[PDB]
Amino acid sequence: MTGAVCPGSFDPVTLGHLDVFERAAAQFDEVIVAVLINPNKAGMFTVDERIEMIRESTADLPNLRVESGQGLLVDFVRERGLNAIVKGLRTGTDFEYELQMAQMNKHIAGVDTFFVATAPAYSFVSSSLAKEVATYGGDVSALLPASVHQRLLGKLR
Amino acid sequence: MTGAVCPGSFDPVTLGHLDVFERAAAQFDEVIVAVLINPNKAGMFTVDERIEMIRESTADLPNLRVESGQGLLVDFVRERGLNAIVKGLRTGTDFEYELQMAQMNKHIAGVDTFFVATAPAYSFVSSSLAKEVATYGGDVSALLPASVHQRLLGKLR
Amino acid sequence: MTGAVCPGSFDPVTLGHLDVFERAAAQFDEVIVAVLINPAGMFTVDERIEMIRESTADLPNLRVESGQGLLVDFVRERGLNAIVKGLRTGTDFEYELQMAQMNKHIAGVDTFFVATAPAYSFVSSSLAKEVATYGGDVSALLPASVHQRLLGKLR
Amino acid sequence: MTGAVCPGSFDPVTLGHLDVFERAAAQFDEVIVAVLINPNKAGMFTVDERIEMIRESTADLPNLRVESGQGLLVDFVRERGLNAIVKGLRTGTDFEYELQMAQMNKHIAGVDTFFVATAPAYSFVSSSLAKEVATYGGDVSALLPASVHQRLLGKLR
Amino acid sequence: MTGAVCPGSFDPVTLGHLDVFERAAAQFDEVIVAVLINPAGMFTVDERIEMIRESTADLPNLRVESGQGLLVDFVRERGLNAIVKGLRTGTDFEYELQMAQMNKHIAGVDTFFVATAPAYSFVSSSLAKEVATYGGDVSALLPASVHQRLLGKLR
Amino acid sequence: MTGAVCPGSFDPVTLGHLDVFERAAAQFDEVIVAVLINPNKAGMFTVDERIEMIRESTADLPNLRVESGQGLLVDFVRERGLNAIVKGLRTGTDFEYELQMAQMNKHIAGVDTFFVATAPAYSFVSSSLAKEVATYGGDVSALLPASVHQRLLGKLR
Ligand SMILES: N#Cc1c(N)cccc1-c1cn(CCC(=O)O)c2ccccc12
Ligand SMILES: N#Cc1c(N)cccc1-c1cn(CCC(=O)O)c2ccccc12
Ligand SMILES: N#Cc1c(N)cccc1-c1cn(CCC(=O)O)c2ccccc12
Ligand SMILES: N#Cc1c(N)cccc1-c1cn(CCC(=O)O)c2ccccc12
Ligand SMILES: N#Cc1c(N)cccc1-c1cn(CCC(=O)O)c2ccccc12
Ligand SMILES: N#Cc1c(N)cccc1-c1cn(CCC(=O)O)c2ccccc12
Repeated sequence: MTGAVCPGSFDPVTLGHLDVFERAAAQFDEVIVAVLINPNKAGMFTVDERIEMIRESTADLPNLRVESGQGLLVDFVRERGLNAIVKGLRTGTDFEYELQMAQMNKHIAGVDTFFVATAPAYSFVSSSLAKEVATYGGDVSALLPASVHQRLLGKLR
Repeated sequence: MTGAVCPGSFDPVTLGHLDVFERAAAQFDEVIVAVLINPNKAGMFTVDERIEMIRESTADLPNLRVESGQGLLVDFVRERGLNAIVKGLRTGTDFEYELQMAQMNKHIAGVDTFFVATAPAYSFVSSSLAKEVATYGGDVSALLPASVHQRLLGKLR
Repeated sequence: MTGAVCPGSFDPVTLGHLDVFERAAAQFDEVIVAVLINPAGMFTVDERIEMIRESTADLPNLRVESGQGLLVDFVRERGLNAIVKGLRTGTDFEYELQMAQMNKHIAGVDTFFVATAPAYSFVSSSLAKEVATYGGDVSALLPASVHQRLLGKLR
Repeated sequence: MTGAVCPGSFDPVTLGHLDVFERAAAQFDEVIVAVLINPNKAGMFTVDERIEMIRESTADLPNLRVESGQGLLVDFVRERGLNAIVKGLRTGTDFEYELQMAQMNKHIAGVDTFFVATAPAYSFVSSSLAKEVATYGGDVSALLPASVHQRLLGKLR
Repeated sequence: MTGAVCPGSFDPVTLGHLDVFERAAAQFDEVIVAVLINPAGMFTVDERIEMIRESTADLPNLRVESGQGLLVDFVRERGLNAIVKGLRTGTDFEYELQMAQMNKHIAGVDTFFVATAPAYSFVSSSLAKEVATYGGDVSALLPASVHQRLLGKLR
Repeated sequence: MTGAVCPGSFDPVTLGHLDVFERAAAQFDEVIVAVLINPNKAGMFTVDERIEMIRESTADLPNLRVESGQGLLVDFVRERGLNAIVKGLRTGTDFEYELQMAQMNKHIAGVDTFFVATAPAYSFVSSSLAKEVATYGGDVSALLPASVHQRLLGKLR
């Protein structure tokens, strides 16, 4: 039984995220996408909206499921019988930040972290920049799943 | 079912390598350590020596095996019915270099790459620096497995 | 007719910015400095524009405008499709590469970068204001005009 | 004669900080740990608490003392007749940021800065990440000196 | 009359290089690609020049020359004082920043950088030759012309 | 008795190096510049020529001396009763490389390493790029001490 948790805000999920989901699900028996609820910074979409968008985008991934996440990530992972985190990286600076989190998580709970490199096409894509561009009328449709873009237009009106 | 190839020169294997082997073996059903040889440049250790040093320090990992090869890594991977590479990284610069290799490998063969962050204790450990230090009589005993240190001193004398 | 937009907050413009303006102006027929209305800084947009105008008088082919909304819209609505910006660090490059690739994707607008002059490697609007606030001498890092205005803003 | 100031928020002091204090004290005749306070943003610990935690874990360093301050660091340094700052770095990004600060400080006041590389064991340790992990109940006991860990748990409760 | 020199070994030219050539040509009146005679590669300087010429036919304001000696001399002896180059990584930026600052110091020649297209982030002449040598398909990373020539060089 | 060894090829010494020498000598009781002899890569200047150029450039630094260095650096340091290395850094990548060497040197011998950031004016200066530029007729006179530039012109004819 191999498996990993894929944590993030996914506010909203982008094609960069989806590519990582697919690639994780291709190699692990089970993937759990954890949608992290931050009571301090409530973004654009509610946690349930985010989960709904990820489920529509990952309909063809039967070994991937989506749940809301709260509290300490390594607790979330271990309570579900798993011992691994998986995440995508775009830049060296991403790696620096995530290496520090990864080493902390392994230190405090023995949970390991696996990274994959971004697909070239999505190296500049992020939820925050996509939202910003869309807010000022820019076309981010090629960067988001179809379901997401429609929902995004709805929020902006 | 799940499986990954862990590639390198391993000339010689270090504790940093072994940590990554152990962590990969804990997460994939099988791991193949691929000792990749350039047939036109010998290292310090012969291929048989490299493999023996790895085997002697991985005896407790039942789902790990060690094989040598040359040429395209993605051919080594695919001929074994696998589709994943696993590698450790120490720095953001390592990430930039390995990201380019991973994106090339996925492009030409559809093979994916998973990275793990170095254990903190081994952030400064490399085969090349260990050999250089040992060449001038520095004590690298704590950085190498027992199967390696004295063999190394033997080469140097 | 070649041209480029040089975007930033410029709060206030420093000698580092000015060096980039001069270097852009030397290579493009037309340069527009876009002062980004980002509505919480020290100077008003109009104050920033004036300070830039004062220190770029020797550059005949440069003008200064306030900017709001999508930068790529600002650029294209003025008939251009190049952005020019200075970089100090590889980290700056990473951040700016993402914006550059986004801007090219959504609008076909390209971005050209120049490396900082060695002398201005440590100069930023934020650090200059911070040091000046606690009484440090930043006169050698700002246009003579800007330096007087900064003193006034603090008193 | 020789002396340096080691500046920071130390909110709270970690083992990574203490390692740098010890290493600085071994190389300069005197070291002053400067607890720098922003009078408009409180941290987790009061200045007196911060200083007490540092003192309790530096009792074996006879040439180290601890003082608080605010405003320009170079004024703190020069008013004590010193001309050097000493700081630890974990990453190349830390270096880029601290290089800009060091060059500014030498420009405005002629004060120089000396950097040391983190101990490998503490590469992932920061006050902020330790507080964040502890807030959600993660075990950070091995990352903080005895003078700190339980005081921290006390704040969080 | 604006212009820039785009220097490199181009052994061989890739789609990553070509993208930069096209983007430079769109913003400067004149672009000169300088093929650096570095006298040990795969193609001769003349072969490299021809391959570049073949794939830049649609760019009226671009020409290709061999280059030797100081780049800043090459640039200034042709009446220009700008270099243009592409970057993939922050590490590229660090390396190139040092050359750029050196070149500005010794000769007053400026350097403009552009960010790689996302699609070509992993593309280099060296990696393309290496993969092709061991039998990998790099046809999507090279100009159609160049790709045929590379196959020939290996057989 | 504070002190440090400043190691390098110094082939030839540049104003970037000299700035670091001056700043080290301003803070340590004793500085020893170690001119590293590499039997594999013999550069432009002999070790004795390099030592001579450094001595002329550091004539006003009475607590700095210059010696040839061979073999393991931490042995060189410790045999002279010192326990510290000092070096200058220009970029984050410099820091990455040197952090690894620094951690190795502290691991194998307990010798510490202190870094300073380059002066802004010399951030692009290196011996190798200076030699290359000068070789093809470029003016590197503002980047080198006077004595060095004269000697450099001599070698190029
Ligand atoms: N966007 C994006 C992206 C991309 N374009 C390419 C590669 C990875 C990602 C990625 C970013 N994050 C963090 C953002 C968040 O937490 O919502 C992830 C979290 C988990 C898995 C993947 C990602
Ligand atoms: N040494 C080291 C090391 C470390 N200390 C920490 C983290 C990863 C590694 C590591 C380096 N390589 C390069 C190949 C080679 O060295 O021969 C790997 C290949 C596979 C798995 C791990 C590593
Ligand atoms: N300060 C500084 C600086 C420097 N010292 C050297 C090189 C470039 C710059 C630079 C920074 N920014 C962003 C800050 C802002 O948005 O105002 C620029 C925006 C446009 C052009 C140049 C810069
Ligand atoms: N934590 C940590 C740490 C570490 N684990 C390793 C290396 C240096 C440090 C370190 C961070 N800071 C920032 C200031 C602060 O945190 O309050 C310093 C200030 C002075 C000396 C050392 C450090
Ligand atoms: N390959 C590649 C590439 C890419 N895929 C994306 C962006 C830039 C480049 C690029 C690399 N170099 C240096 C290699 C050489 O000297 O031949 C350039 C020189 C000039 C212009 C562009 C490049
Ligand atoms: N050149 C240069 C330089 C600069 N411009 C600014 C800051 C530091 C240096 C510097 C480089 N190295 C390594 C090169 C060598 O070993 O010869 C040093 C070794 C010791 C002390 C300083 C340096």
